[PDB]
Amino acid sequence: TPQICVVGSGPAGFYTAQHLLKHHSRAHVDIYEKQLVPFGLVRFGVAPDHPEVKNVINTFTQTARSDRCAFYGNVEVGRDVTVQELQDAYHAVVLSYGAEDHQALDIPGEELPGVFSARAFVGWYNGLPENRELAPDLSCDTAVILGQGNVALDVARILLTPPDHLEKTDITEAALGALRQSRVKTVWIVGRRGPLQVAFTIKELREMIQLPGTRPMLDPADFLGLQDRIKEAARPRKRLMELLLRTATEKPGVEEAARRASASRAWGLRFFRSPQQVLPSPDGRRAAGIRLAVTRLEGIGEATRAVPTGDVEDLPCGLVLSSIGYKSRPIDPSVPFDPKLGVVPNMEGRVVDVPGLYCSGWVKRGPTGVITTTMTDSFLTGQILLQDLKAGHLPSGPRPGSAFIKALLDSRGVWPVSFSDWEKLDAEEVSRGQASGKPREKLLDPQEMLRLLGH
Ligand SMILES: Cc1cc2nc3c(=O)[nH]c(=O)nc-3n(C[C@H](O)[C@H](O)[C@H](O)COP(=O)(O)OP(=O)(O)OC[C@H]3O[C@@H](n4cnc5c(N)ncnc54)[C@H](O)[C@@H]3O)c2cc1C
Repeated sequence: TPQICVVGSGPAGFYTAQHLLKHHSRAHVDIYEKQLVPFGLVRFGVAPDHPEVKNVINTFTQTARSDRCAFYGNVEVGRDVTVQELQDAYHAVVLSYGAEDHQALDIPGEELPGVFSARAFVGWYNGLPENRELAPDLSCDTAVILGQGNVALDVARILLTPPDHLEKTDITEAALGALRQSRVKTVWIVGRRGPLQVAFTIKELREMIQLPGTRPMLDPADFLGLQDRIKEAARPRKRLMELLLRTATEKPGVEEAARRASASRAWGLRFFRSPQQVLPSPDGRRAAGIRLAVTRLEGIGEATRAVPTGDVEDLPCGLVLSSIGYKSRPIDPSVPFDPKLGVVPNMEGRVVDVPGLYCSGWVKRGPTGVITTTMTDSFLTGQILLQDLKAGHLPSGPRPGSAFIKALLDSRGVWPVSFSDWEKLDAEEVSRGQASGKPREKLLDPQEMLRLLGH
């Protein structure tokens, strides 16, 4: 009876667990999680208006209810239980704890109220306990997001969607309340490179273009000669560039021109601009603008770099959201860590110089992957682990698994949240969504959750 442990209950932990249970008929898998609830960024990252994306929770829930899987929420690995303790208790340990640190802008003015990481703003509207009191001031009329990826689009979309259109989503009642009173009518998504370097994907881009009550603001000048540089582009990429190109350059028909004219909100793309400094309001109490350095591109293809021209532009705004990069956090002394890449050094999932220690997901490969990428990558780790297990490369015979860890946790006063405990909270959240017509009404207060989890 192989004993395997997984650290983190996001997509990487769950898909690694699913692979192990599917391919090994006897292995037992325990999933440890620091939050009181499972699912990671599927719950706290994926937007409320993208419920379809969250459906992977149904297969995760089937794995968690299986006889050979157990969940241990409210257990912070590296604090409540050490990695060495897990290594001593299990035949293999898989680190799947994501990339929790958001990269700071590292620019003057970043401290001004009104400046936030995009992921923290997302955590706020998604009920992540640590961002519950983010209290973003939406009394300004314009928001600026730095970085042209899908997270940027999610924030822009949430800020500009007519609030009534979010009523039947699982967005928090607290954030929806704040959104109804928001004065934000304009959102700029700024990148230091050009149109060909955007990181957004087409579903999300089209959602933005077609968002009811809004109009797109694209400068045709930024797209000069694009059709020409995309003729040898990969299909998906070319399709995305053609959609941008049409939006920027095609004169709309009568009906669309009218719809755009009557739109009270707008969003746009700004290119070749790098964040230099956040400007304060006259009394220094809040952000009043962003000073950007004009850039120009050098290099060819993927090696293109933005270099400063010397010119600067001041763009007025009351909200500045940074949406560019994340790094893993060091978790424990027994685990090697690469501070530059912000990952646990590894070779195809095997942690460098640590027999029996593996990694999957963002902590394995960096934060570039989407859920599907995370899923296949976790299957790669799962294969290497199972082959190592089958080969007799991990400890022989007995390993106590949770029997040993629970004896430690019992003595430390740590009471883990089981999957059945989570089902209790899940049922409560879903029932609370019944009156308001939502999928659920997330509990935000950790203490109230502990009561509702049976603790
Ligand atoms: C804002 C945002 C929006 C996104 N939207 C989409 C989308 O629409 N579609 C899509 O496909 N992908 C989306 N993604 C990408 C998707 O979130 C990632 O691909 C995927 O969640 C990475 O999985 P993971 O398991 O590595 O990490 P995570 O999902 O972060 O999960 C890591 C888990 O480990 C837990 N953990 C951390 N530290 C510890 C510890 N010390 N002990 C125990 N447990 C710990 C965390 O609490 C968490 O539950 C989004 C990401 C972000 C940030």
